[PDB]
Amino acid sequence: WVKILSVVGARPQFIKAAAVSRVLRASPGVREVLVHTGQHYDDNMSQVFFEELEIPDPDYHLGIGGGTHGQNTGRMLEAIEGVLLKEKPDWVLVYGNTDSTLAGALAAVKLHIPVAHVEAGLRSFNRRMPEEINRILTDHASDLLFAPTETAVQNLLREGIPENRIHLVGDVMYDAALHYGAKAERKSRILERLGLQAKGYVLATIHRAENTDDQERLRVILEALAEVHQEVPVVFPVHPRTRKRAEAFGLGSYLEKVVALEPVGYLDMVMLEKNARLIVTDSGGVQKEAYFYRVPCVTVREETEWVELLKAEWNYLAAPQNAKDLALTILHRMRTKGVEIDLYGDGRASQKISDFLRK
Amino acid sequence: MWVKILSVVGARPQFIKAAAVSRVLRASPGVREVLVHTGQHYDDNMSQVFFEELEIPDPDYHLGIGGGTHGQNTGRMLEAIEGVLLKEKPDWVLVYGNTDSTLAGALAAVKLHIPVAHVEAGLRSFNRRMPEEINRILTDHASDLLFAPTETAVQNLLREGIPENRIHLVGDVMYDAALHYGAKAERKSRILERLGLQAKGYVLATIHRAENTDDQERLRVILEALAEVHQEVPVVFPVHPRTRKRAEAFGLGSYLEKVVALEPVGYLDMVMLEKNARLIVTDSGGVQKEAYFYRVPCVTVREETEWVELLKAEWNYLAAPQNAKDLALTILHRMRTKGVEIDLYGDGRASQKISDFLRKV
Ligand SMILES: [Cl-]
Ligand code: NA
Repeated sequence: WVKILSVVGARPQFIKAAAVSRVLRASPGVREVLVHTGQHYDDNMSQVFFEELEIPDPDYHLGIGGGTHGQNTGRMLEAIEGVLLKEKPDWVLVYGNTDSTLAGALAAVKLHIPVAHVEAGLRSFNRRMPEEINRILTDHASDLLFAPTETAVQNLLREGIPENRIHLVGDVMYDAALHYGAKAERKSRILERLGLQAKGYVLATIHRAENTDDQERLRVILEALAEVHQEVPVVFPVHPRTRKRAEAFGLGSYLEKVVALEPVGYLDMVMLEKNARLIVTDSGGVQKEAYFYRVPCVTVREETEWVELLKAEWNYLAAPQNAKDLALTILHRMRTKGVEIDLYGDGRASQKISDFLRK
Repeated sequence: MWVKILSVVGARPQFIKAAAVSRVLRASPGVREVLVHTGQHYDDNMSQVFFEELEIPDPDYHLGIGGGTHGQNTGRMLEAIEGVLLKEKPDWVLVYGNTDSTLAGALAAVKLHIPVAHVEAGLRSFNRRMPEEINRILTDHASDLLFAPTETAVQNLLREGIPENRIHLVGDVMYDAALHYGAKAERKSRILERLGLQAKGYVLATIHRAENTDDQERLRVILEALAEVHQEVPVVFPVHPRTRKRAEAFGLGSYLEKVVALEPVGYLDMVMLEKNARLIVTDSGGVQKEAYFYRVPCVTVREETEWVELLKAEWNYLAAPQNAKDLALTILHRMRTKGVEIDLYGDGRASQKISDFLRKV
């Protein structure tokens, strides 16, 4: 009764598509096609990703990437269009806001194949921010806009997109975090290995240039974390670049003052996030995950894209100026929680999307 | 110091718009220009006549792309245009009209953070399945500056959240061009002498579209009507040899005998005939605009036009070809009408206004 073709580029997009698929594959009368724009990866770490996160095997890998925006986008546009002319789907789903997303939407729309944009209406309002142009043009190219927030809805209305193409469904990444959260609790040994209890540690990740490329900020961070560790163990899966910078700056020994690890796989990282007493991070994605698992977050930046998390008191900016102050900030936010309300849907965004598709 | 302004063009109407802008840019200190054509160089006779008569410069680049699907053409043009932008490093990219070339140019530039100005911004049919509608929308939302032809286009842009400070009402550079080529036609074209015609002593017909040329009922209505008009006032009908044979085939060749049926004429000869006609009968959107520019009443043999403003100012009139008697009467009646004396598409100096805005910023 309906053929639904998903275009995905980067890993976040596979995760969103997998969540939607978990609903679509339960729907009798839906045929699904998964088009990956990039290459297959045979490496062990990659195979584990697809397997442990239950990602469907793509029907296509177009192999495109490594070039400029114009080469990657233009080749994807032609190649995706080739697939659409063979598969003739009733719907094309595009996800996130990369060049793959835009290429998928532009390929479909000129063939008059209805396009639905999963994660529509996000705006930085900075036309030069990486994904801002992709966000705007994907949204204006699409037939259905699945917004994660009311702010995104309003963003879309403001640009003259009509209300009847806009549907507030929430963030499928919340759905995915609940699914992987349950699976981690079943499968992950990371807390057993480290000898840690649920709610008995702080998780830290640091990888942004603003922190890792400044000798002074990185010293402040690492010293602050070493001080926090004395009170509550600090688990710090250190990004390899962060490690490299620490070592070059002569800051290596501080990592010996916390539980410093090599990066861990996805399910192990979910297990650490959901069971942390608090998360300290400069990652935008990790800030959202903290909220999804109702774990207080301290963001070691002077700003964040997710102001809604600050307003809801789940997240808290802590610029790394002084090690004592940062440590004390973290220790204090450890005993806070934010507003128990939903910012990004109820974890069932996937069913709401499917409902508008299976019509 | 100076600005490098690179123009992307992909269809003949874009060449005309860019040349009009360029006639101003090249007289203005502090500008270097680069012209990129997405398609091929041609050496047939009619193409050479296009470039020579309409004063179109040979592009600095011909990307040689065309003839494929939307995805093929657009995707290849996007990569190929970007290549040129990385070499030329312009300060501004200008894109024109609303074709796949336009969009490819805008998208190539915007991801390099090269300012884009869209000439002919804000047009909307409000039907996202009309040919160029997605192109219009996406080009508009990709652009840094929007050069709107009408107040309507300005409102369309504001209604999609584009702020007033990026929208400039300049008019339609096609009007500038029509005045340029009109003056040139009056200096150079001898077509009226050649035909023994007097200015305002004839009707011009041009029938281009398949909905008409390929349906024997509609084509008969048109040619039967014209042959009727011809008994009161000469009808000049430059007919493509295709459309001529299509008419011979449907059995209508005696009608082409009655009127002054011609082989295709050159561009300036057509301009000369248009501007000096008592009335123009056409199914071409472009000709409908030229009729208005030259203040010649127009009758459009279709059930619709996009250019509704011409209908509402009474310069144009829809007469779908269902009834030869009534079509002939409509022509005879409308050839003694005029529209409302109003400028719909600017003052004929849209090019100067674009140039002034670009050179300022
Ligand atoms: Cl993504
Ligand atoms: Na609640």
